[PDB]
Amino acid sequence: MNERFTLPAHSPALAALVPEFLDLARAASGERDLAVWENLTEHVSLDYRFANPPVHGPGDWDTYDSRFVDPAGVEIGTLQGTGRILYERSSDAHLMMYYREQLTFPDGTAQTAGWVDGTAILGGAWQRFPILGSGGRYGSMIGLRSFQPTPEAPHSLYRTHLVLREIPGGHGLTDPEEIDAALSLLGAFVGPSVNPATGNGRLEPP
Amino acid sequence: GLEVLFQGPMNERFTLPAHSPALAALVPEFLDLARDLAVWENLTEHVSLDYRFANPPVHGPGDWDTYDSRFVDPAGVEIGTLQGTGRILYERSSDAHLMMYYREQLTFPDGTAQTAGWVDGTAILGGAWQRFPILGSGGRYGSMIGLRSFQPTPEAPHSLYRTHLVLREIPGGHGLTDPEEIDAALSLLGAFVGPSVNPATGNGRLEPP
Ligand SMILES: [Br-]
Ligand SMILES: [Br-]
Ligand SMILES: [Br-]
Ligand SMILES: [Br-]
Repeated sequence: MNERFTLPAHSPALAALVPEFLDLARAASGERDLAVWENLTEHVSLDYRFANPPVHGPGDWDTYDSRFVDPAGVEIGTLQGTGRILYERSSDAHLMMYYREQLTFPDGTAQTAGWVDGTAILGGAWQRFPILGSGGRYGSMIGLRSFQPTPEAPHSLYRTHLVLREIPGGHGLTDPEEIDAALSLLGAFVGPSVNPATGNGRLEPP
Repeated sequence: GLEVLFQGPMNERFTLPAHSPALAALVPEFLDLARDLAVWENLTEHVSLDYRFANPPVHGPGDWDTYDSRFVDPAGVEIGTLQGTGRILYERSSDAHLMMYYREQLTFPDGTAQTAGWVDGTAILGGAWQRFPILGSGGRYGSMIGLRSFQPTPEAPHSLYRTHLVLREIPGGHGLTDPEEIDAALSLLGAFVGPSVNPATGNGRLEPP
């Protein structure tokens, strides 16, 4: 309806996520089911593949398994992830990587995706991915995964938070295209710029 | 505190940028556009494409372009112009489609606007509609958001597009000035209209396809 302004049927379901996500930022300081796992130690086992070694660059990819351990030493959950180094930004040649992760808790599942700036994370910045719950008590939830690689061991130990909270009637997304759209919508708030304007009005490979 | 929505270490577990509420404000507005309002339906978009390859003959990552467009209404009046640029960046893991990122600057007699967003190169081929969010940048359009929708014409898919432009004022405006906020806004609205940047492959391995 309206060739002029055709938005997909799922648009209201995506839009509903945005006030919930901002409300989570204010409620995540202290009704709904709220899962907060603060100050986790994330033990990562990383398997990196090089396209054209010994240089990190486009075509590199990795898989990883994470165990999430709370300060009391208890495993609260696991994660399986995969990332691909995709391109260098036209503006400053930063390596842009995309990740997809599957989280497993004792009583359910959730997933993330998002962009990482290669330069930023080597400097010790926080990385943040939006979470959509996919099963168990998490299925009706949205949230945020925040990790910082420890300066001691930046590829094996991370400091990590996981925050998820129920939204009324749930996010209602099951189709992988809607889920991906939801993860991009929320990722806009927390993710790096994919390709800033260069100034010369040209997106040249650097 | 200056960069974040709620300052202090108690908010390290859920840190959003300070501009998050302005970004959120755009979503209801964007959804409302369907139903000061500038509309241009059934424009003929005359496109002068300048297309480069990196490993001809094959279409792949490193291919890029610049294009100049003229927007001509049905009566034959030039109502504005556009300068665009695009890059083929990678092949999706799932189905190997060529993912491209574009950035465009729109010039009208009475102001300016900008777009950015993803294109599935392997879907423009099928003559599907392409949609980019618009943010006003100056003059009449400075306070507006909108949508650019174009389809290459069958008889001339390299040089003539059928094009719609909708821009509408938000009261007090969108209140984005800095490239970081502009890019995030284009990315937030782009989630509704752009292609999936890398669908889950099923085998849990974003391996190069
Ligand atoms: Br390490
Ligand atoms: Br540019
Ligand atoms: Br405190
Ligand atoms: Br995957």
